Amino acid sequence: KYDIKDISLAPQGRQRIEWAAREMPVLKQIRERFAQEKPFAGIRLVACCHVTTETANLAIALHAGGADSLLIASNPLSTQDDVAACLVADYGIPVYAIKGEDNETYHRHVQIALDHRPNIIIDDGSDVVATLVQERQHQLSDIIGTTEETTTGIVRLRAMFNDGVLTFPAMNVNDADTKHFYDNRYGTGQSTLDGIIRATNILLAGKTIVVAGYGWCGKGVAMRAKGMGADVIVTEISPVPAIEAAMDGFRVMPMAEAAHQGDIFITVTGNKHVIRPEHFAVMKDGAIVCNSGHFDIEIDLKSLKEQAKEVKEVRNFTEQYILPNGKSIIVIGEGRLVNLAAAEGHPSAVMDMSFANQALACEHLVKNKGQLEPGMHSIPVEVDQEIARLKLQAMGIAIDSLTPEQVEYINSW
Amino acid sequence: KYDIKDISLAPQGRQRIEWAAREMPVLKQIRERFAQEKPFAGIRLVACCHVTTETANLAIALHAGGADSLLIASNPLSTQDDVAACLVADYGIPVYAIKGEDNETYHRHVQIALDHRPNIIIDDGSDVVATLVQERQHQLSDIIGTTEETTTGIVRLRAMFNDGVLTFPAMNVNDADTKHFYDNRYGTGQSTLDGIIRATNILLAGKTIVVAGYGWCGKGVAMRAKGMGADVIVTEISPVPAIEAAMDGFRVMPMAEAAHQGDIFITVTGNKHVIRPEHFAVMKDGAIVCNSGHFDIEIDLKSLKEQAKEVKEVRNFTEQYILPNGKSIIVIGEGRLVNLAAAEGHPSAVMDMSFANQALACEHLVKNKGQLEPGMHSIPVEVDQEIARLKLQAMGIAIDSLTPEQVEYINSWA
Amino acid sequence: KYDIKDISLAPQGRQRIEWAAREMPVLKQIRERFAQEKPFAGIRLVACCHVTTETANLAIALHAGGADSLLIASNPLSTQDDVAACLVADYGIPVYAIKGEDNETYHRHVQIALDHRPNIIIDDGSDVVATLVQERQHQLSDIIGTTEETTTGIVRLRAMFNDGVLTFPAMNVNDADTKHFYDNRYGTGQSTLDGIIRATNILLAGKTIVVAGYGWCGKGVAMRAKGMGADVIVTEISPVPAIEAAMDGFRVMPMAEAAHQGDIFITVTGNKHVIRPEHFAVMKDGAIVCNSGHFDIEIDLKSLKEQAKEVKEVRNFTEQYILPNGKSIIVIGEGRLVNLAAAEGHPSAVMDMSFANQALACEHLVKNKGQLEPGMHSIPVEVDQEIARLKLQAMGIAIDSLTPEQVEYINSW
Amino acid sequence: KYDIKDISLAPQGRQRIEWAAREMPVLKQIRERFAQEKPFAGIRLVACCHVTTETANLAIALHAGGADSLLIASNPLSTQDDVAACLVADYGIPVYAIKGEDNETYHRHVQIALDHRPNIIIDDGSDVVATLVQERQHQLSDIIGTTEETTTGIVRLRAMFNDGVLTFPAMNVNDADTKHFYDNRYGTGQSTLDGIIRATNILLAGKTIVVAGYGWCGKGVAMRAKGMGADVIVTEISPVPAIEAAMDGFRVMPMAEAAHQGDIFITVTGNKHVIRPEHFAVMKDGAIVCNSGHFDIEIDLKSLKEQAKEVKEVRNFTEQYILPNGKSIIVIGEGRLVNLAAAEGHPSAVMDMSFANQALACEHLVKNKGQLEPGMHSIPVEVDQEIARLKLQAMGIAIDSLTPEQVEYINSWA
Ligand SMILES: NC(=O)c1ccc[n+]([C@@H]2O[C@H](COP(=O)([O-])OP(=O)(O)OC[C@H]3O[C@@H](n4cnc5c(N)ncnc54)[C@H](O)[C@@H]3O)[C@@H](O)[C@H]2O)c1
Ligand SMILES: NC(=O)c1ccc[n+]([C@@H]2O[C@H](COP(=O)([O-])OP(=O)(O)OC[C@H]3O[C@@H](n4cnc5c(N)ncnc54)[C@H](O)[C@@H]3O)[C@@H](O)[C@H]2O)c1
Ligand SMILES: NC(=O)c1ccc[n+]([C@@H]2O[C@H](COP(=O)([O-])OP(=O)(O)OC[C@H]3O[C@@H](n4cnc5c(N)ncnc54)[C@H](O)[C@@H]3O)[C@@H](O)[C@H]2O)c1
Ligand SMILES: NC(=O)c1ccc[n+]([C@@H]2O[C@H](COP(=O)([O-])OP(=O)(O)OC[C@H]3O[C@@H](n4cnc5c(N)ncnc54)[C@H](O)[C@@H]3O)[C@@H](O)[C@H]2O)c1
Ligand SMILES: Nc1ncnc2c1ncn2[C@@H]1O[C@H](CO)[C@@H](O)[C@H]1O
Ligand SMILES: Nc1ncnc2c1ncn2[C@@H]1O[C@H](CO)[C@@H](O)[C@H]1O
Ligand SMILES: [Cl-]
Ligand SMILES: [Cl-]
Ligand SMILES: [Cl-]
Ligand SMILES: [Cl-]
Repeated sequence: KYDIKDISLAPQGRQRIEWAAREMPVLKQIRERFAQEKPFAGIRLVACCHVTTETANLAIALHAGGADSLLIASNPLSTQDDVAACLVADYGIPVYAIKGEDNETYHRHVQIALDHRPNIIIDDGSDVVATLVQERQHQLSDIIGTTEETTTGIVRLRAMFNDGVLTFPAMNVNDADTKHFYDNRYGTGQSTLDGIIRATNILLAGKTIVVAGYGWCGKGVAMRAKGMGADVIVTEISPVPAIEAAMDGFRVMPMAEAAHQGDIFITVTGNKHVIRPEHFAVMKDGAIVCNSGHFDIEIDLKSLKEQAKEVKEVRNFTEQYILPNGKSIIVIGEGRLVNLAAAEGHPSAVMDMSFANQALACEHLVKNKGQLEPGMHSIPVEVDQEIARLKLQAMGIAIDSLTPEQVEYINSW
Repeated sequence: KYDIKDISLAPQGRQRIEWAAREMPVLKQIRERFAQEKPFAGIRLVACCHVTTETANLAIALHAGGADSLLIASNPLSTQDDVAACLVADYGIPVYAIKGEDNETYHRHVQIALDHRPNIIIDDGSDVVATLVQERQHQLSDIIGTTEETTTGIVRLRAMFNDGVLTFPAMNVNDADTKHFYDNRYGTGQSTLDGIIRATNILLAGKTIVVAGYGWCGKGVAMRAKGMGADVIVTEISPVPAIEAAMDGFRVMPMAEAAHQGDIFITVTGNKHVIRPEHFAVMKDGAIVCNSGHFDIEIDLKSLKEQAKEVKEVRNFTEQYILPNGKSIIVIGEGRLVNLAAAEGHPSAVMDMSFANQALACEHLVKNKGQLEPGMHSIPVEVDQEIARLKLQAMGIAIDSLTPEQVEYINSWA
Repeated sequence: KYDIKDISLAPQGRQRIEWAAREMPVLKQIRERFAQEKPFAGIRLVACCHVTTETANLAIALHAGGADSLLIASNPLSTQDDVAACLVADYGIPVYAIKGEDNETYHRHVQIALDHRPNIIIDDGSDVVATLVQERQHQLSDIIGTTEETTTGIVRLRAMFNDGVLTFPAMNVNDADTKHFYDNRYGTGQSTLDGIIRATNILLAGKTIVVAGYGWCGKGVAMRAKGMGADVIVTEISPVPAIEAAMDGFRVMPMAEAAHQGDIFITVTGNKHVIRPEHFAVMKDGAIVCNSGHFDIEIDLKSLKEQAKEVKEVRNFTEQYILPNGKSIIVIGEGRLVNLAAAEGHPSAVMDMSFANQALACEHLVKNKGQLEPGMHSIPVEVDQEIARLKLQAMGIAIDSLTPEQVEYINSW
Repeated sequence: KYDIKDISLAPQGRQRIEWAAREMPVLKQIRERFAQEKPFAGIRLVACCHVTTETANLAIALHAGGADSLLIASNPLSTQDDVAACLVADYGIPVYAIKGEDNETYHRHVQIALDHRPNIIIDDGSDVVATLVQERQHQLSDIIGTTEETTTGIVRLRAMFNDGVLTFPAMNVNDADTKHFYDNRYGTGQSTLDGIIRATNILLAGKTIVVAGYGWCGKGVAMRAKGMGADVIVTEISPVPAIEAAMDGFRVMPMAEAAHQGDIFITVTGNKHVIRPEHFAVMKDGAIVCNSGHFDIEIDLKSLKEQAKEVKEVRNFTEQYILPNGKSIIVIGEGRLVNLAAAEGHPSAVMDMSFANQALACEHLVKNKGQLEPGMHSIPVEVDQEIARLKLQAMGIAIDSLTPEQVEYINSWA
């Protein structure tokens, strides 16, 4: 039926869900259009997403479109139990997600999710799609297509394609302009610092903050860190973004040099073990480390636990590791996505554009069922452009249009 | 002997208090010296402050110095019930403060605090000091001196002085360099937006944020709103801060003109009725108003309650007022100091210096008992500068010092 | 032989050219490599570029590579006569460019340039390449390939391809990451405000500055304008960049609304008549207008001249137009690229990366002569990436490299 | 009767002077009132200022008020020869100032200015006032009062006062709100980088820029360096501005530590030998040093000239010193105020307020002749605030005013 924490939390989820609806006008139009055209009639669907108020508004949209939906958590700490309760209670959408569930339960929910025999799979981090490929080859005849929300999921699908196992259409939702130009940049920018502050109420001004990676997320995090008064260090593996950060006024250096200097560390690389044992040993006493990439494995907390003589919870979402010399390493959110673990995730304004993309990419998969080459597909430019047009309109912002003479001038050489 | 929500919240309170101390090293050195020298022996003290982790650390330092302290809330919505529980349970420090208490309860706590017969009064907004002078003229022999934490309190103290009723010393803690340069600016800047985001999780980037007042607080709020991607409008009544705001890149305009453009309004003026019905009437459907000045009277909420046909709670610390024509005004924290009502207030890093000023100001009053002129006193320059030196050192920052030749150059004029 | 203003200015050009060489280390290596491999042996070449100290350093690089080079001006006001003098005098490179030459002389230099019968044509704005196609079809057998420096030139080549007349390889230098991520953004950002300040010494802080277009140049100009204390308005025709500007803290609105509010206007669209007659009539008395797109036609100065009763020079590079009601419109640089007309153009740091691209794209054309499809070609990723690596090294900035385990993790799904 | 480079440059000078006036409307209203009331009738006046378009506009306004003025250069490298030509040719105003004059010529102009027997002295750095007090004690009966434009002059005036030799009124123009809040911060911020860029056309983005001193000037320079994409390091000697710089997001450290990291160094401290040989020795090959404090002595260039084996001019206003080990130090403007040596100085928009203070301060001295105590005087609050009001209005910016009810709230304390 469902697997949640407490069903009596539904009136709180419903409240917070509709509050978030106010800045999801684009997804409001698509759900309004879906309820009249029912694109997902007779379609079974799985979403593996962060159980937030925004994700609820997407599920409501696919529900209105006729989909038979089952939501599971993309992360044990991102789940909001009040919205998981409202979804089961007010819409009948089975949800298998409990805040702080153990890893046995996460995979038990994945097994429950695939037994839905989904036609569409919305994924975020590519966990269900990888499990489907590895354990349920017999279920591939059910797949019309899948979607992927986050950069880390797109990298794994690239390895699925190059391994020869991406034998179905996968909509690359994360790489749409209206997705990661905003979500990854502006959303992660604000909400990462939100999580750090809700966890610690630490003053960012006057601290050295080390941002690992200067991609979409890294640019946003460094920008908001600087905006909040911090001295920002950036690390990288690629020369083009490293030059960007330097010309943006940020200090670029190897992580081994930055480990001696940082007060707060924020990983947003998508890569494994970006903060390492040899980095913990030179960190300032009381240095704070956290992660805003999709998986917690950007920080080597395994090694940290073995290097430490004592660990202790000292505030919400905050652990103090004490080393044998008495120095302390602070870890927020157990290394999980700090914006989702220690706060509420992205404001709905950006998830409007993310889940507008998610909604239409699902519509795209069904509308072209049987006509898609296997492998990755981009969001059509017109869809991506129309989302931006609707969002701009909804922000109350008007811009210019070219005149017939301006159009003719572009075409002369 | 106290009046708190629930004393079983003490262990959470203790955990949060210990965390806050990690960025209060100046106050830790002061507390450690007070424990040895006992400057407050035989002194009864009343503190009217926001009952936060940072105030607890101040209370502890006063308690180490031998103070017989009693603590009450400076605002009904800023109280942290776990902090109040911990100070009572772990330290035996009487606390009369309940988060969300009505005004009758607040006024009763002031009377109870005055019944402590304080010798020193630490105030935040000057409620207790005003009530003492207004009602307890027979008690004024107790008073060694008082202190005042915030700008609005300093304004009330000036009006008391000009009335000829400030017949005892009052330490202007707010105006110390190491107080309002950092607390009022960098503290309010971060924690105001913190409160707004904890209340609504709204995206600040792309919103138009109207900041009423461009003093120490207004500069911090606009600074941080701009850092978070917002389009900032500043309103003012004085031309010097108005020009500063323009050359800092912000749009300056009268509030009647900002009223139809703002998505979020934040008042930090210290004045009354900064946002009025004629402003509510033209605001965008769904506009957010909140206040980070000391009192909620910066926004005319009483008129808004009368105009609206409905008010609903729509999120924690968030109310939706629906006007007769159907448009919505959104209020955070019932207009009370939003950083303290919807979040936790300033980070301890800045309260370290503000409350270092409070501790050294109380020591200043006792050591100079019977030697200070009545009226408002600035924090001694030596005290203010030494707080700055200790904080910089604790921040791990090193700077230069003048050579004898450079000192020789300054005193020259030929 | 050449067509310059004054040959006795050579010692001043040589001085300023080598000063600019200090922050052109990447182009230093390529010229050093070219002098040993002589990629342009027996090759005739034309450059139509801004006659600046940086352009001189590029010409020196192609000279060292064996090229028989002839430089002409891309704009009458961008020419620095001291560097035009040093090129003819110290290297023997014929130059036909005179600061403030009339439009008869510009085209007379273009006719002189094509009579060189070039094998390679480096262009900036696509003027010589368009004239070659239109008037010298008989010379197309000489073309191994061409290059294009600026966004406006790429748009014209797109119209040349779509018209069916781009019958040769054209290297798209402008769109390399190391080109327009820096040049167009950071270079135009600083040097546009440099031109405005050298022209007027006006305080930017406290002024409303209107930036037309939020592309690479627009993002840089708005960023530096804000950094200098200005209230920034942005105009656009496309929803995605318009949302970017809003979420960057800038006010986005139609130009017709911004015309009432701006103190300084800066066009960087690449399009025609972005500031119009109906905009001049509502501008504040004393409003300043200038252009940093490639052609002056972004502002309709033709109409401004007819609407005005009087025009008057009031400072260097600065004209005052007085309207019949007495209000004034200030025009800087006659509407030409204000960074080049009123100052010196981009600092050499960015032109290092631009002309490194220019150098190698020319080497690319000859190394693959006869093996290139007709039409536009991008800078090879490896070239673009190697430039960034060399520049980062030369800035003294070190970054990280993935470990073998980090590489293996990326490849698992 | 004057001493200028070339009087044929007057028409260029006149064009630049008229342009500068377009953003000097407060001074234009003052000039227009002076033309009517002639406050300076029968007054001889000496001005020691940077001979710029903005100073010319001030000189014109003084000339309209009837002043018999004589102008000399405050610095050998800040003089604009076309301005000096115009003031002499068009206005008959004696100017003794040549751009790049040696020190003998400078000192001779001071003697010539003192021979004018001034009644009012407008000074910029206090050279003339110091020389008057040191050498012309028999002349002090002439003096109605003097003014001082800049922070270094105020420091010298304080040292004169503490010596007991400041026996006449001296108006502190620098410290007026409408002066150092905008001129020293927003003016120096823009024009310092302007000077650097006009000298070198170097890309500021990605460079490490070391700003010595975080006062009014230092805040502006760091602010604008950061706005232009630079990585900013701040050095200091006092903890209060040091903490501010950190909470503004800058790296604070001793100069010995910044010396090996900076690409560009800018001194705005008012102190002597802020950059020393032990700093030159560890600087990056090719590092830029320059100064925007009043005197060039902030950088120990005399030691650098001794250490270096060669010095070459490599660009306008740009010298390359080559040390014995072959590494280069680059100096802009010979260490003189780089905004004024390599560019044009502050935009007129801010000098409008600074020089409005100069004009109203000279009027203040004359109207109060024989009524002021000797020593340093602040600009009257009424004058300072009225300059701010007029500038805001001229900037087209409108703000709010207090209702009677809000005034009633401020005076209340109950
Ligand atoms: N927490 C959130 O709300 C949220 C939202 C969106 C994306 N994400 C996650 O954030 C991560 C980054 O996504 P993105 O959009 O920024 O990706 P991206 O591809 O645009 O950028 C990642 C950057 O990190 C750099 N990098 C990689 N390995 C590195 C290393 N070892 N050290 C330093 N730099 C390194 C890359 O060169 C690149 O510039 C992904 O895991 C993504 O799923 C999180
Ligand atoms: N919430 C917090 O944690 C916190 C912290 C410190 C102070 N405060 C409070 O914030 C308020 C402001 O303090 P401050 O230090 O900024 O004071 P301030 O004296 O430095 O500046 C206040 C500014 O408001 C302006 N102003 C006054 N009335 C105005 C009006 N009607 N419209 C627009 N502008 C107006 C003044 O001209 C001045 O520039 C006070 O009530 C103070 O007690 C709150
Ligand atoms: N002056 C310089 O030193 C310099 C350097 C590089 C490029 N440029 C020139 O600057 C111009 C812009 O180049 P870019 O790299 O920014 O190009 P771009 O393609 O990256 O961006 C141009 C932007 O302008 C917008 N735009 C187009 N027409 C518009 C209109 N009528 N109103 C408002 N916005 C409009 C487009 O939507 C786009 O976002 C080109 O002409 C280019 O050649 C100048
Ligand atoms: N170039 C211009 O146009 C212009 C304009 C105004 C003032 N000035 C000059 O700029 C200088 C600074 O003026 P201001 O208004 O900023 O003064 P200020 O009093 O506001 O600040 C000077 C700062 O320098 C710091 N400082 C002093 N010695 C130092 C040292 N050895 N190392 C580091 N920091 C040190 C002080 O602690 C202080 O914070 C003065 O010489 C003034 O006359 C120049
Ligand atoms: N965390 C906090 N703890 C105690 N007082 C606070 C806190 N944050 C702000 N304040 C104080 O509250 C006053 C406003 O009433 C300000 O002057 C400020 O110093
Ligand atoms: N454009 C200018 N004209 C005249 N004086 C100037 C100019 N720019 C800066 N100054 C002044 O020079 C002083 C420094 O000697 C500063 O106090 C400042 O007011
Ligand atoms: Cl749609
Ligand atoms: Cl102490
Ligand atoms: Cl190479
Ligand atoms: Cl006046």
